Amino acid sequence: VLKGINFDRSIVTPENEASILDLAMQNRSGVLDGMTIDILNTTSNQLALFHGTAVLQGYGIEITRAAAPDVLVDTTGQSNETMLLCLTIDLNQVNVPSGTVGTNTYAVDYKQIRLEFLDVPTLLKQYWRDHSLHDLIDPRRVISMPLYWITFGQTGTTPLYEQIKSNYIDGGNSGNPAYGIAARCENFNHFINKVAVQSIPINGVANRPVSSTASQLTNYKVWRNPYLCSQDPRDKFAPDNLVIEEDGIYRIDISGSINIANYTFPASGNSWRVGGRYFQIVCARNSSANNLAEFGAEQHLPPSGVWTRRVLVGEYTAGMTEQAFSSVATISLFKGDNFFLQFETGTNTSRDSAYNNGYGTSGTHLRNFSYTLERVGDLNGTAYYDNGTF
Amino acid sequence: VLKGINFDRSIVTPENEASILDLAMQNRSGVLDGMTIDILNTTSNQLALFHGTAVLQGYGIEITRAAAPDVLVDTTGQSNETMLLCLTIDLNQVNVPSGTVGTNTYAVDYKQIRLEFLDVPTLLKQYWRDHSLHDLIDPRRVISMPLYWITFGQTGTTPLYEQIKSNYIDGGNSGNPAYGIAARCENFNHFINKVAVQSIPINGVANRPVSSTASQLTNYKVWRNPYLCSQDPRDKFAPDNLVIEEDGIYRIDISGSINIANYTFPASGNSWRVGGRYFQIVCARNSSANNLAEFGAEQHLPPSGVWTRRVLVGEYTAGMTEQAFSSVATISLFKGDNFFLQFETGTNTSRDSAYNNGYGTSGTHLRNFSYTLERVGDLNGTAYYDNGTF
Amino acid sequence: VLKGINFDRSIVTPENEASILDLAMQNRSGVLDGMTIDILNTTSNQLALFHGTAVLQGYGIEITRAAAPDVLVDTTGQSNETMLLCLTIDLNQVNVPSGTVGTNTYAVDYKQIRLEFLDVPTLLKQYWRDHSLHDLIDPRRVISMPLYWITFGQTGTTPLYEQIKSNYIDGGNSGNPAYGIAARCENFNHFINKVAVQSIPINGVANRPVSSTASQLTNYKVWRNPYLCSQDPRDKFAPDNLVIEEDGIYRIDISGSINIANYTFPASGNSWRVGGRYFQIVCARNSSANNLAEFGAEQHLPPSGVWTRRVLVGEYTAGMTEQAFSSVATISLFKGDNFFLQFETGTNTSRDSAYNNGYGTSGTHLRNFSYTLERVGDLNGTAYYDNGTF
Ligand SMILES: CC(=O)N[C@@H]1[C@@H](O)[C@H](O)[C@@H](CO)O[C@@H]1O
Ligand SMILES: CC(=O)N[C@@H]1[C@@H](O)[C@H](O)[C@@H](CO)O[C@@H]1O
Ligand SMILES: CC(=O)N[C@@H]1[C@@H](O)[C@H](O)[C@@H](CO)O[C@@H]1O
Ligand SMILES: CC(=O)N[C@@H]1[C@@H](O)[C@H](O)[C@@H](CO)O[C@H]1O
Ligand SMILES: CC(=O)N[C@@H]1[C@@H](O)[C@H](O)[C@@H](CO)O[C@H]1O
Ligand SMILES: CC(=O)N[C@@H]1[C@@H](O)[C@H](O)[C@@H](CO)O[C@H]1O
Ligand SMILES: [Zn+2]
Ligand SMILES: [Zn+2]
Ligand SMILES: [Zn+2]
Ligand SMILES: [Zn+2]
Ligand SMILES: [Zn+2]
Ligand SMILES: [Zn+2]
Ligand SMILES: [Zn+2]
Repeated sequence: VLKGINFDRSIVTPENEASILDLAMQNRSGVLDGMTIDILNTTSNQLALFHGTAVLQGYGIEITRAAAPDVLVDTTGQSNETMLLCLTIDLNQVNVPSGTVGTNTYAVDYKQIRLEFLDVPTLLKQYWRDHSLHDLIDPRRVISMPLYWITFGQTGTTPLYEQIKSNYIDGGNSGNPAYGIAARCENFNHFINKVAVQSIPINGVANRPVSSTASQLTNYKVWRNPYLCSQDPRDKFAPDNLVIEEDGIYRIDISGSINIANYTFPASGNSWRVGGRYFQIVCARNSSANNLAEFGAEQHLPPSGVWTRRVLVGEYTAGMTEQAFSSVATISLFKGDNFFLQFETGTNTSRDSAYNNGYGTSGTHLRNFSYTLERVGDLNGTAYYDNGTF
Repeated sequence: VLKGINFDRSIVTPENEASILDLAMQNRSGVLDGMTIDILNTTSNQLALFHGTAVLQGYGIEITRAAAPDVLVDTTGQSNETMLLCLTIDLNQVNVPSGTVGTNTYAVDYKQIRLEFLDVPTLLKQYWRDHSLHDLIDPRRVISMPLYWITFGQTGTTPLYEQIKSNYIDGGNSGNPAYGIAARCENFNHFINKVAVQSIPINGVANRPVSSTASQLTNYKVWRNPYLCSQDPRDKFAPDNLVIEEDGIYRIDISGSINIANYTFPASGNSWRVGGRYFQIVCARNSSANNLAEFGAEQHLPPSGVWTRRVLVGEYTAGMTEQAFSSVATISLFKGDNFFLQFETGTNTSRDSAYNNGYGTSGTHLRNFSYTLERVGDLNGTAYYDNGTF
Repeated sequence: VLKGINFDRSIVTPENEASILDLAMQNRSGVLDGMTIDILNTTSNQLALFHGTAVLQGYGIEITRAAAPDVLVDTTGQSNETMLLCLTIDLNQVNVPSGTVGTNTYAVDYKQIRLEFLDVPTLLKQYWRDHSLHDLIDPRRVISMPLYWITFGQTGTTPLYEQIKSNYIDGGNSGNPAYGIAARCENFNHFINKVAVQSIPINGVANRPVSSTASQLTNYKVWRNPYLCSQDPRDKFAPDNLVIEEDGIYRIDISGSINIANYTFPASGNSWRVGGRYFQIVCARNSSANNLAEFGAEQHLPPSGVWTRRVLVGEYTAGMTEQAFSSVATISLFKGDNFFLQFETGTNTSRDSAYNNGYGTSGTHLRNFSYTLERVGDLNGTAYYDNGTF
């Protein structure tokens, strides 16, 4: 029959308002405030956390403050292991109320909520990002959110910790928690290597032209939303590749210029004309490597016929010292994918190459280059096949 | 007086939490999951639907599963007619509770909710997209959401069906249901016809240059959000025009290049100089044709002085074989409008035309062309006059 | 201990569902409908307002309609003063219920809600944009929203009024109230002054080339979201500068062309070659002037090392009459900042300048220029340092 949830005679239940809050959170779970480690109250038998608020699949969880320590987690028996400190909801448990709403003594022992240590495979099997209490096909009764990597040493020592920032709704994303900017950078200058195909380093280090003969590796300002993307964990690809953490339709914006651009000089033999040199800037996705996503999670497989390379800018050098470009595209990206940008040109400097024979500031380079990568759409349901291949 | 809705002494009512959920849905109604046709349980007297959840102006509606058929709709008396299967809320009806919250026997016969067949004019007069239960000026008591076009044949046959995808929040738009991408495509190549003004086909078929003498009509990947736009229903305009289904401020992104671009060759007579040829890429809106929107709904009239054409790219060919371009603009668009892109240049190939005299790959063409159209703002209230004219 | 807010045994309270609605409003407070001044029912002793709905930090407030006047505010004692008409929540007050939910006589005198006159410093000390009832560090019990500037004259006269549009969620922003477009314009043409550095007027008046010898100040269509930005209040900077009203990561899109672009003519002395002229289009932020934000509010100080200028387009003129450009960047902006766009080139017209020696349509100018400024991210928490410097 046709059931009303929110109507005059309806009883509005707890799964109901939690389903509403989840919708209001754009189906994102995470710590809204606090819940960071309290090292001062952390011993070799206990792990302390500060007060705060989290939302886990629409269920509001609070660590209350008083007097500190705001909360204590038992670390007895944990040694020489890397574990995940998790906030878990277990709907098989019973919340025990006591006292009364008549006197001012009503309290609940929320046994459905736990702060616990899990290993990586156990967390993954019940991770909120892959499984749901509200799921249609495979509904779960137990769901977790990892807060910290906790590395326990020998018996009698305090452990080492690393915050799981993808699970904290810290800042930059309030209002649109599941979307917004994935990555962005300030303008940078990057020397073009004398090769046909090369990646443009988008992870905060560029090969900056500094003199007429030299370039040097130089940091530039970059930001990444850890919920959406991360720098590649393999050092070979760390300067260039992002790992996508969340499926979706993403917008890629690029702008900059090609400085000291090569071209065939106008001479009597070519009827005093500039001989343009072809170049292209491409964005690329690659999913050949599995388990690149956070916790080594299984990648989300793309639909059959998915794109791998897309031309953002494709043209010839125009005979000017510096030529600007700009491009905006929407592209599908999948959890576990690598994403990168490439500069492509010919290798014959006297015939087809956009680059010259110089080095540093005397050599062809990208100048004032910047990008923004933003999540603008999801790939749930039918969108996976209809929108996911490009 | 000043009334509190959510305060300590307030009674939080059913219209209240439904007004809250509607706000949380960005004022969009639609099926959240399931509610698709069940052909196996569909006869000549009954129409079956699978279980699911919908939100209609903040009211949560559920079709419950058990044992199937999840729900049955009486089709007796319906023959040789095209009807709309609708989910309707009727606040004039009474929801009948039975049993008690003390025993575990509390139930409700939700007479305020109906699954019914309506003709197009009846649905339009009570369509959620144009009328509201929460409306300020004209509050309604009955509101509907169309789910399927149902075409009944002769008495004794099962009917034909077509899903109304604009009313299903399927995928791509979760989190931002009333906004996001309206249309997008992968890069395509399109031959420039030897005319002053022509539309660029944005609907999935381009005239692709394939040889030195020929081009051929070729499909390219395209996606449209049916809630925001649709391909023009008239075959004359189907390759080029979109029909806007929702008022708003939209962002249009375009990028690509003009390949085999024409220019006056540098000769002794012109002092060995390239004679550039002017071209422009424009986006256009046209509202002369009424009833192009879904169901033949009345178009939303634009404010006095509304734009019709906007230059995205306006420049000269630079003497290169291929020249890239990019542009981003925000534009106002109205339900019922046609939206299209045009390429504009002179017609004299030896004087003012950006195109040459060649055909296929030897002729001037758009290369690596793509676009994204996205809804970024609404046109409610004062914005209609202040933001709606451009 | 671990407390559940939304669980089976939880009591869902009034601060709770107000915290939920605030989250659903993207932490924006404002009038959702009505609440505009009623001049017909306004005397020298009373100020009338029409019915409507507002949300103040998740608390729903309603002015009920009946018979009008929908509400009356006592103006006795107010004279020769500019005041702010404010809607205030005071949690120190007691809401007085009467009657019963058994009979149909339950009513509340909401003493926690006031419509009052405050001076600018008092409103600022309890303004919802800077302080919160739900605040972590400094929780408040009293919070206000300014609705109108009210200027009272001599005793016996009706006052003058000006709506505070930043506090009305009127239109353009429903669905994403705290984000969306900040400013946008239609295409305009603007004469380039014969100077090294100049601002591009983004506030609705351009110096339009009209003849071969003259340009004239001409209005063009522009829109600003008053919640996000405003035209500079100082006349010296009014044609060019925006004042940012809300911290965040903003997206700036620009497009247009440089028409009648200057270049060194190809002659036998330069081997029949175009001598390109460097130019750049930059966006800029400046926070040297305090109190530019609405009500003269204190500016939000940017993190150490914040950017001030960013190149959007940097290249040489290519020897064409008209050359197009486009650029998209994300930038951090702070409440109280000035934001503007600049055109930068050399001043020697025979050597390094992108501009020529002509005037009006015979002189170098921006053609088909437009922009969109959009709020795309916040700068709360860690994002302030990680994302706020660029
Ligand atoms: C299995 C493996 O290491 N594959 C890598 C892939 O991860 C990476 O994205 C790509 C970059 O060009 O190179 C290889 O394909
Ligand atoms: C009444 C009618 O058919 N008008 C059409 C309009 O629908 C369409 O948008 C336009 C395309 O250029 O051509 C005409 O104006
Ligand atoms: C204190 C003062 O008036 N400073 C102004 C600043 O407000 C403005 O943004 C800038 C524009 O270039 O000029 C000055 O710096
Ligand atoms: C041919 C090519 O693209 N080579 C890239 C190189 O530019 C990049 O620096 C390196 C690390 O990402 O990976 C290679 O695959
Ligand atoms: C002069 C002009 O713009 N002609 C267009 C044509 O390019 C387009 O293919 C056709 C169908 O959309 O409609 C015409 O109006
Ligand atoms: C050198 C420079 O940038 N001058 C600008 C000028 O172009 C602008 O018209 C005026 C008002 O905004 O402010 C000046 O600072
Ligand atoms: Zn649910
Ligand atoms: Zn996953
Ligand atoms: Zn956006
Ligand atoms: Zn309502
Ligand atoms: Zn309509
Ligand atoms: Zn709160
Ligand atoms: Zn402030």
